[PDB]
Parts: sequence; C-alpha cells; structure tokens
Amino acid sequence: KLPPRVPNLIPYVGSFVSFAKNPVQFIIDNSKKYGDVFTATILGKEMTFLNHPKILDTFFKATDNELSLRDVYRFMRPVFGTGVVYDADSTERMMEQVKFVSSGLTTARFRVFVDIFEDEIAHKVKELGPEGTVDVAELMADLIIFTASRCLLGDEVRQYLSEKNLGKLYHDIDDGISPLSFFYPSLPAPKRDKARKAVGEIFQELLDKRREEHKKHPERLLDESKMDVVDHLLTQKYKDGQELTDVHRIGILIAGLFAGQHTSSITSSWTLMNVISNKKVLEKVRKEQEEIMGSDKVLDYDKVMKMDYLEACMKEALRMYPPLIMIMRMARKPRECEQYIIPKGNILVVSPSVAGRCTDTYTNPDVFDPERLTERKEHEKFKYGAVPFGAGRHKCIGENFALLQVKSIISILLRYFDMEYIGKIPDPSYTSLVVGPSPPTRMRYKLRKQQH
Ligand code: HEM
Ligand SMILES: O=C(O[C@H](Cn1ccnc1)c1ccc(Cl)cc1Cl)c1cccc(C(F)(F)F)c1
Repeated sequence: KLPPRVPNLIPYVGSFVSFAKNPVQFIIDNSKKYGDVFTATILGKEMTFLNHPKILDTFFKATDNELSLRDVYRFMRPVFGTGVVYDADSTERMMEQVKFVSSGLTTARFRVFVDIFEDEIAHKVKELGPEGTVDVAELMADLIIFTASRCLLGDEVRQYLSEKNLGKLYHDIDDGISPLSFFYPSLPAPKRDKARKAVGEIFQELLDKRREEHKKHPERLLDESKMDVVDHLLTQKYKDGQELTDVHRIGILIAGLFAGQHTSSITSSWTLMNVISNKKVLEKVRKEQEEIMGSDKVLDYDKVMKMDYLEACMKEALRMYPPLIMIMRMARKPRECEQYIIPKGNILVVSPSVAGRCTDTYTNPDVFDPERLTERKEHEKFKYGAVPFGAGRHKCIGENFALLQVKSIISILLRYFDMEYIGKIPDPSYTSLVVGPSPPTRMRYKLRKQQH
C-alpha cells in the first residue's frame, strides 16, 4: 500500500545526511535499492521520490488541491514578498501574477531584447580588452543580470544598476536563502533581509518615476514593443477588478528577475563550457552561426530563431546539469502511484537531474552530445523523459525568453571572441538553492577582430 521506505539513520533527522551530502546521488542509490517510488524521513518530513519517466503523470497532471506548490515553496516569502506567488491569497491569484510577467515576454518585446543583448555585450567587451582570462560563471551572471533587468524593467533601470550595485544586492539575497530554509522557514537571515529591503526601495523609486513618465508620455502605452513588465503592472488589475498594491508589484518584479537570473546564467555557463571544450561541437556551432549571419554584422530575433543546433546544445546542458535539481508538491489528498498510495502530507519529489541521466531514456548519459537530441531524438522516447522546464500546469513560462537570452549571449560572445576553457569540465556543486558548476570555471579569450 504505502511505498518502500529508506531506513532512517536515527529518528527525526532520518536520511538527512546522505541526502544533504549529494541529493542526486542519494536518489539514484535508493531508486535501485527500493524501486521507482520510495519515501524517506528528512528533518521531520515524509518525502516520496518518483524516479521513473513512466510514472511522472501522477506528479505533473494533478490540480492545485490534489498537489500543492504553495505548501512547499511558501518559505520563499522573505525573498518574493507577502501576498506574492506562493504566498498569494489564492492559487488563482498566483496565476494572475504569473501572467503579468509573461505578458512582458511577447514576440514584440523579444525583437527589442536582442538589441539589448548586443548593447550590454558591447559595453562588456570594452571592459574585457582584446585578450585575457575570465571566470565564466561570473561573466554569465553579470551579463544575464544586466540584460534581464533591462528586458523586464525597461532601460531606465540601467544607471541605477551600475550606480547602485544591483548585481551585488541580488548576490546578497541569493546568498541568504539556504536549501535548509525549506525545513526551517524561520532561520533568520539578516543580510538577506537587508538586501531585499534595499532592492525594494530601488524598485519603489522606479515605479514612482514610471508613473510621472506615464503622465507625460501615455502614447508609449499603446506601443507593444515598448511595454515592459513594469508597464503591465501599472496598467492592469486582477480579473475580478481588484487593484494591485505596490508591495505586490515590487514582489512580482523581484521574483521575475530572481527566476531568470541564476538558472539562465548557470545554463549559459554549462552550455558555453561544453561547446568550447569540444572541437566537433564548436565546429557545427560556428558553421551554423556563419550560415545564419551571412553578411550582417548584428543579431536580430529571426536569426536567433534559426539557431537550432545552438539550442540543442543548450538543451543538452539542461539534461546533464539542470539548475533546479528537484521539483516538489505537497499531497493535500492521498494519491495513487503504480501499486501504491502516497498519503496526505507527503511531499512528492521529482528530480530532473535523475531524469537526465536515466539509461532507460539516454545512452551514455555522461557524454555531452547534442546529436542525441537533434538526430537520435532520444528525448522523445517517454512523454516525460525531458523535464528541464517542467510539464503540465506549472510549465516554465520563461522558457522561450531563456532560450532567447542564452542563445543570443553565446552567439554574440562567439562572434567577438575565440575562447578556450581551462582544465576539465567541473561537477555540479550542491551548496545552494540553484545548482551550478563548482569553481574555478575559467577561460582564455581573444578578440577575433582588433585595432592595435
Ligand atoms: C534556463 C532557465 C530556466 C529553467 C531551467 C527553468 C526551469 C523551470 C522549471 C523546471 C519549472 C517548473 C517548476 C515546478 O514545476 O515546480 C519552471 C517554472 C517556472 N519558471 Fe522557469 N526556468 C527558467 C527560466 C525562467 C525565467 C527566465 C522565468 C521568468 C522570467 C521563469 C519563470 C518560471 C515561472 C513563473 C514558473 C512557474 C510556472 C507556474 O507555476 O505556472 N523561468 N521553470
Ligand atoms: O523564481 C521563481 O521560481 C524559482 C524556480 N524557477 C526558476 C526559473 N523557473 C523556475 C523558485 C521557486 C521556488 C523556490 Cl523554493 C525556489 C526557486 Cl529558485 C518563480 C516562480 C514562480 C513565479 C515567478 C514569477 F513571479 F517571477 F513569475 C518566479
């Protein structure tokens, strides 16, 4: 009836230790010991892991009073704000908040986003000079921070950003949300709260200034390719006619940037590293760039939509190194899985890291090989063989923007620079909420066209 258990080391703490050591290695080991479904006690919580592509229907198809996101991720409240996202008054209200973000991620906006990528990267190359070495992860994090800001918030953020360490403030927020806050939501984190407050006042300022700009220049609000997420948030109410508060607006913005800061920057690092460490892969990538760019000197949205191989590379970095290593739901109702019934109160857990290495779906899963997808279609086997962006009702609404931003960044960097990585491809580091490459991650670079 109930699934098999992992025996607890001691009571209460249960399997925390080996889980904490390497949450991914933990799930593979015990999936062998106990099958496709098993439960473990981890710092007081019943956690049921579903580890086979074939059984993921139970997870992804449910509704939000069968399987709740809000019962598990509410602990993000200090970062996102009161009444926002998983602390929204209702599921329905959370969905509306999400649609405000997605409403600023239209085709029309995507055309302008590509220009933004070119601009930020052009400022960045001045700063890098014609040759050098650089930390890849830091570089990606900066480029993604400055470009997502401008994409979601409008260009008028940009001086504030340079001139008030927004990069740093996000580092301090991000460097005060431990995975252990899942288990103890009260773990005080005073630097985090300090940062968050600070970012809030800045976004307050920006919202006030945008209101004066909408006084004078309302024609802007008719133009599709000028409407950023800040604009949608000032001019839209909820479906039932209730107005949004500035606290909600700020919280949604912060969540929006947070979403696609770290995941997109990590994914661009893994992608770029594997691409330049493999001659074959880099040949095909460069070949594609050259076909698509022809005689044009800059990128645009149609060009990036043609980069199928670069995309496959990105997808392959997401199979091998997904930055959200675990996805979770709370059972508000007992729930059927295979021959078992997972009871109310259990947390269901699926891991895209475990899925990405399943020999049942992928041959030679430790090899970075974009051709497993483009040619062999290996992903297509099971319906849920590939879940880097999720599935069903809470699929990532940021996917197309992410793909757009990573592909653009890597394509532009390839255009400017020959690059070589230093050392072996690292392993993932399980020391934070969003999992990224273990430092050091460095690379040599050289400008492909010069003036000295
Ligand atoms: C490579 C980059 C990214 C990856 C790998 C990624 C991955 C994911 C995954 C796996 C989920 C499913 C979460 C779950 O089922 O519990 C998800 C959901 C989501 N992602 Fe992303 N994401 C990325 C970028 C973005 C960006 C840039 C944004 C926003 C600007 C975004 C916004 C969201 C939102 C709002 C959801 C919630 C969907 C819902 O509950 O309706 N993501 N993402
Ligand atoms: O940032 C977001 O979620 C990320 C996980 N993530 C990153 C990319 N895709 C998902 C997340 C969720 C829960 C926890 Cl405990 C930890 C993290 Cl890092 C997110 C989720 C819903 C809505 C929104 C927004 F308001 F902006 F629309 C943003």
